[PDB]
Amino acid sequence: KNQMSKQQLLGEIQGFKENYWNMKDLLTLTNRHHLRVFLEYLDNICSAFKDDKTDEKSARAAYDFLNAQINKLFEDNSKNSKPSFESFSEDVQRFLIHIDTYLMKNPSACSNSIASTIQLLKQLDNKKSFNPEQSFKDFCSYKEITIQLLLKPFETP
Ligand code: NA
Repeated sequence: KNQMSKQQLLGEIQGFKENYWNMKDLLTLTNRHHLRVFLEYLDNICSAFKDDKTDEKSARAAYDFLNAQINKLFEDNSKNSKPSFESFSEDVQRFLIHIDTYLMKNPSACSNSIASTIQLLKQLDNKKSFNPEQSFKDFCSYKEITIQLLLKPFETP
């Protein structure tokens, strides 16, 4: 049923949230805080979907997107130094792919400001203008807020 597939996804998301919260002690203090924020977004997806304020395709697309960002948090948790440009460029490209995949699956989520932010993210991926400290801070800023903007449809629909 549509109602059974709905209960299936809510069950998946709850098991997913438990798995990662149960590992939060592996994370640095800062990364724990990022995990709490991402799990709040997962809660927003569940409640919006429970209340039929989003459909299953969109909810699952947002879940997939956050799944990737949560795993990247664990990936980065053993990194404290500034990234090489090679590592940085990989990170920017990967995040852009996750954005594009999400918008392909949930095209109602795009906005002018998300499109503009994609372009500013692309411009960071440029070795000639790369400033190891500033470029990384700017990437992390754009990434934090872009995740918030892409998930905003589930916050108070
Ligand atoms: Na949608």
